[PDB]
Amino acid sequence: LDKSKVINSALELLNEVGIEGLTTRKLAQKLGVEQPTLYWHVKNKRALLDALAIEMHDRHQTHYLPLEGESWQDFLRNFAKSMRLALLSHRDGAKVSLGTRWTEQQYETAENMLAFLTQQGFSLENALYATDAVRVFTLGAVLLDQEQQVAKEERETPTPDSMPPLLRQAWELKVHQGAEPAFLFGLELIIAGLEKQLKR
Amino acid sequence: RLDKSKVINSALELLNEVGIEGLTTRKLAQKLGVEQPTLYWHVKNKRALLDALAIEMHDRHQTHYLPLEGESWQDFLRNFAKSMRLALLSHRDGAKVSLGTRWTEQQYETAENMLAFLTQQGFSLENALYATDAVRVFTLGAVLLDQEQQVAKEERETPTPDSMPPLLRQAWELKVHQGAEPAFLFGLELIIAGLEKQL
Repeated sequence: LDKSKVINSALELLNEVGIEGLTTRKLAQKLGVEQPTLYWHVKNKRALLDALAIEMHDRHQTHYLPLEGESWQDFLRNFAKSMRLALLSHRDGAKVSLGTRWTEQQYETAENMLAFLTQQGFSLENALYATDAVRVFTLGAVLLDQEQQVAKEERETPTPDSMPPLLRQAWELKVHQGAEPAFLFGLELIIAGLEKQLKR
Repeated sequence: RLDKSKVINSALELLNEVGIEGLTTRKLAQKLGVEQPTLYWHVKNKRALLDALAIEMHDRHQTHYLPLEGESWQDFLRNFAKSMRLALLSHRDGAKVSLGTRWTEQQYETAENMLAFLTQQGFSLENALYATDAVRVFTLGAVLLDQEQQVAKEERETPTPDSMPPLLRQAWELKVHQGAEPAFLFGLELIIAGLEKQL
């Protein structure tokens, strides 16, 4: 039993039962091993969630650092876009990420992210709030997305015809578009707000 | 007899006691001293209860869906965001409850006037829709994040601040001492500012 086997098995389990269903007990049972053997790999549900989130961001290369020559705008754009995929990678992927924080091992990454932004002329405070603005919007979009998927299968489906015109057009927009353009537009609002902030 | 009014008040109280994961129509029946069939009429299942809960929450905290006479659209969206946030914070797991809702038919008039108001300011319907959704998901995400992080720190060892590098240390300091509101108001302002440019 190696860590990577635990995590891969845990991710399949997350798909099977979702975040609320997930327990070390079930992961032990899935792995075909005893409780105490698993414990050294993951001591409790929280550690299990932490490791799952590390794996998802790692596997889908969430873009925490700028590439050479990348503007700060493109950087934030790619942080959001890649984080979005990573969270979408798995059932309740956003809920699993929601509670994480930088590990010690990622402190250098975390510091480079802030240094990069402060080198553009942002104060530290603004660089933080910029980072969180994008994280929060991205977590929120996908939490909204993943929850509505589930809520849809649990209530009457609404009639287009009962809806007033502007509401009905907005319903239509979303089926014409899917979720991607709404997310891109929100993301641009933040960048453009950030651009004004950076002038001041 | 059981009126819908008591069902939802009891439900709001139960939500505070056991949170969203412990909420079931069964426990709600039990708390009311009624059988599951008697409750069925008011609330068919868990989803309908969550939906009835979110409407009530946003109603009693007077979430700002409609403009005050003369209010700019910037202020409208600011009051929408802030008031929404108020309602989510006023109830245990309020944002989780709110997360999976949509407009009901009773709210269609509100919902339509909201879009009508934004289009009269010169936003296309498309932009009006995305504007509101942007504000809504940013708000939901800000509260859900902040809640989850406090729960999480309880379930984890506590990191030594001094083991953090400088800039990250300062970011942590700002967060612990300022609370959650400044990040929220800052992100809200980036969105308004982005929306100004679009128009």
